[PDB]
Amino acid sequence: QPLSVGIVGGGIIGVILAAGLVRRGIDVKVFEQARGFREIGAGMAFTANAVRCMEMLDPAIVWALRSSGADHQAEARDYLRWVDGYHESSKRLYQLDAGIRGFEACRRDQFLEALVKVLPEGIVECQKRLQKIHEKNETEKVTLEFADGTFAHVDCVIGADGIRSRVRQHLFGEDSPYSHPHYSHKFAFQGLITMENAISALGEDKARTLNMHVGPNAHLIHYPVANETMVNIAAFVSDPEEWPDKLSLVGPATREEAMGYFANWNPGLRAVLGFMPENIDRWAMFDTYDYPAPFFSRGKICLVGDAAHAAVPHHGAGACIGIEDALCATVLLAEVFVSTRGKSSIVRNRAIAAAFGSFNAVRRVRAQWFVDSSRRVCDLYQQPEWADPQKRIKAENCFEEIKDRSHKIWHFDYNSMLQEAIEKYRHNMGS
Amino acid sequence: QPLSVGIVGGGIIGVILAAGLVRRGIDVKVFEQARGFREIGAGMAFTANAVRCMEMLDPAIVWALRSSGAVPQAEARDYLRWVDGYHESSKRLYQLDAGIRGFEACRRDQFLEALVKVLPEGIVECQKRLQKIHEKNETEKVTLEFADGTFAHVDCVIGADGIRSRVRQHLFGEDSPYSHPHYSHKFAFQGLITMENAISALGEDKARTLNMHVGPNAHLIHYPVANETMVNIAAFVSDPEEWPDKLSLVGPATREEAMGYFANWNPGLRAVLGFMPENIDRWAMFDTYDYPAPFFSRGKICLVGDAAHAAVPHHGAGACIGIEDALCATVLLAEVFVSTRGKSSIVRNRAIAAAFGSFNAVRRVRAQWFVDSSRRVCDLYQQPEWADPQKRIKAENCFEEIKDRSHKIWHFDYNSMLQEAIEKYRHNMGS
Ligand SMILES: Cc1cc2nc3c(=O)[nH]c(=O)nc-3n(C[C@H](O)[C@H](O)[C@H](O)COP(=O)(O)OP(=O)(O)OC[C@H]3O[C@@H](n4cnc5c(N)ncnc54)[C@H](O)[C@@H]3O)c2cc1C
Ligand SMILES: Cc1cc2nc3c(=O)[nH]c(=O)nc-3n(C[C@H](O)[C@H](O)[C@H](O)COP(=O)(O)OP(=O)(O)OC[C@H]3O[C@@H](n4cnc5c(N)ncnc54)[C@H](O)[C@@H]3O)c2cc1C
Ligand SMILES: [Cl-]
Ligand SMILES: [Cl-]
Repeated sequence: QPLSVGIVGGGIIGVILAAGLVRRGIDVKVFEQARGFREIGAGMAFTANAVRCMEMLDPAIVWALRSSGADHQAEARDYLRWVDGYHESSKRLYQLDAGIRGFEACRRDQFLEALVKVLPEGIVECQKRLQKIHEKNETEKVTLEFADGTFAHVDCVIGADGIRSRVRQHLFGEDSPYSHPHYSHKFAFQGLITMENAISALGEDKARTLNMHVGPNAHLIHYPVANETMVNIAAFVSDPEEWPDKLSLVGPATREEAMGYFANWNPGLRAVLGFMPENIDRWAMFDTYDYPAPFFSRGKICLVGDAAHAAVPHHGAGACIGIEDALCATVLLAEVFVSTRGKSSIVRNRAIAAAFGSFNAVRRVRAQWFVDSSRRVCDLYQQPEWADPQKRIKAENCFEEIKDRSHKIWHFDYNSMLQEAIEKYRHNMGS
Repeated sequence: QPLSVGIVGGGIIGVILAAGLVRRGIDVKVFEQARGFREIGAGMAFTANAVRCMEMLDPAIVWALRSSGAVPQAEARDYLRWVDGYHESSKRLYQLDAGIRGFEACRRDQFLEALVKVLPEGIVECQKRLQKIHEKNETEKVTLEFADGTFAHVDCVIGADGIRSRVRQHLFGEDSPYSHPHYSHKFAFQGLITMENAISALGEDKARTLNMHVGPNAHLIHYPVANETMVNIAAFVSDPEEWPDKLSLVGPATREEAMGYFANWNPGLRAVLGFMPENIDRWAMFDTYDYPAPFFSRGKICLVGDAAHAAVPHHGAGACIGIEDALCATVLLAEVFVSTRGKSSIVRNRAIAAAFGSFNAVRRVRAQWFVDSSRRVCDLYQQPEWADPQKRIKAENCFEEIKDRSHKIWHFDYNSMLQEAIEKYRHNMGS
């Protein structure tokens, strides 16, 4: 009597989770609203920790990540670097070693395509936009109603459907602010420049490495791309007014609008913004900071990834946090599956809820700390004090807070998470 | 071009290894001398620690195992029990709690079958009995010559070919005694009886549990099989004689032969043997104890499983040791593959040699410890002093050591082993 999971959302997280459930023999379907791939071209990076979590899910996920990424002498180490972006000094401020393969990078859309090829045929159903969830009794199945009029029936449901998750709206009600993300009152300009232009502006050292330029109420990050032939610029600025409601979270923008937010900043940084194309993009930064979930699960329904805890991206690890969710959910459902072989329907369904109950108990604190921490480190990158020449030593003490908060993300003990998860599941079963 | 690995031997360790390596993108071939009747219908059991290693090699390995056993209101803990076999007292002497699914049991032939279905097509080559190995410069492929006159060319070679390993003889020499196992001067009778007989003879509590009966110079172990409808008997006895040269290691025997080794034992136990069939098998027990490998590896050849370290089966975990081998070799070769990806053929082949070097450094002590330990616990099960009631405190005092040695096996820290093996690989490359 096999265990059927309906995953709503075929993004990175829903697909990584599907891979882990299917390699363990659980019947999975992924319902994806789109009709093919998306996020076509962007870089993403995973901590060495998240990569090990991927490997426990199915080692093939890690082959997929490396298939989708990028001479003699030694092996390179991975460094976060911060640079002073306001003053003319533009002095190197801090640096953090993450180690050999401390981060592993890939093209999102090509990683996700590699992932889908790892799953059996028939796992992913496209053009299934979940509209309504119907919950009957715990011993009965959960019905998913899609916008095309088809239904589907599954023993349990997982929301992997992103920052605007419909599973979240079902749990907390389509009219709750808890069901929607909200503006962080910051937005970002993104564009590319040639590697030649980046060296003029910054020097060769700075142009061929990831650097965050800090400053008052704004900050700018760049790193090389396309075999070091170009450099990506992402520049983050403060917005006082509400993000217009019903207004799209992307939209075109102009090089010169970017430049106006950095006019008082040092000259290498301004030359970089000027080297961008005339037309570039503006991305609002939303998250679940203001109305975080009261619970990641209830009954036979569970939230994972951005659906549970969308973050602003100032740690560059939001998916990693979702990869832990997917490990923890995959391990619990295998324990449900082995530990209820041959028991009655009543027993199998209370196991499912008991496990989801443990998932929430185990994940919600780290996940919702990470959402807070993302806003926090962004604050520290944009302190007004960076501009005060009397306060650039109070301001330069944030780097210990960044190291500790970084390390707390990178050195997650996922094995103790899995051990505590199994204990809480047994506990929750009167065992 | 991917790293290629020729595994000699399609037993449980060689096929587990292959699964772990292909799931990571390494191009594998398994060469098995046998036609494809494969394993015996006997049963084996795996510690929860070995099962976690299985998961990390490939989660479908554990699925192959749980689907290759039977199906078991609260959850059953796994206990090992020792009883006095030599007096009619039949007193329960000791008990080790191994926890929920502390062991996971299967049928060997059903597992190896499931495992091979997991593998991609085109991996296991049957009727390929290795005869010679031709090594050349580190930078060249290794040539495997088979008895059908055919050849194969692999970047590196693993010996998964068992207690009579041919890869072992190439390393140490056909006429070296390090190339061969040797007799442990004990052998086992094996056969089945009904649960009805077993209850009638031992009583229901013992008949339906695993118990070991200790006594002088022999011991007996029984456990339910075939979904508690029968009981398997394994009776071990001592043999002062040598085992005849090239006499086969299995042989037919009689319930009456086995009964005479236990004539002085307690009644219920002699009744168990009387209930066996009239014809039963006699299993000689050889190991690598007298002449243990001086090294598991050399150049681009590496031994694993029973080839490296076969043992007498008195911890019932010798294939667990092999799965650790398999995980360590798999994690190392995966590290060779990512870290030498776009480098010269010299670096890649040196990296293999450095990985096989690390394997030997981190595995040999624990596995040669285990071989010795297997003989040692048998000597404690078979103390002459079990016979003398005045020496009872001394005899029973043995179980602390059994506890220590069992916990050393079951609590293996495979995460530190792997980190140790990665550090040693990097040190061996010159870093
Ligand atoms: C600029 C930026 C840079 C980032 N860089 C990194 C990084 O380097 N490393 C890292 O770890 N994280 C990074 N993150 C965070 C990371 O991208 C996200 O955490 C990750 O995409 C979340 O995965 P997901 O599957 O939960 O959500 P999504 O990617 O949003 O997938 C949700 C899926 O569900 C579908 N869907 C939505 N609604 C429905 C519905 N009703 N019915 C059916 N399907 C539905 C959607 O089409 C989509 O396929 C970054 C984020 C941003 C914004
Ligand atoms: C009675 C008994 C009970 C046991 N119970 C347990 C248990 O409960 N739990 C546990 O973990 N372990 C147990 N063990 C130990 C376990 O069975 C062994 O450790 C394990 O079988 C070794 O696996 P392997 O793949 O290295 O060797 P093998 O299983 O011996 O496979 C070796 C393969 O290589 C093939 N081969 C040999 N030579 C060549 C050649 N030249 N060319 C090509 N192929 C070749 C062979 O035909 C064979 O298929 C038990 C052992 C015994 C005797
Ligand atoms: Cl992020
Ligand atoms: Cl054994």
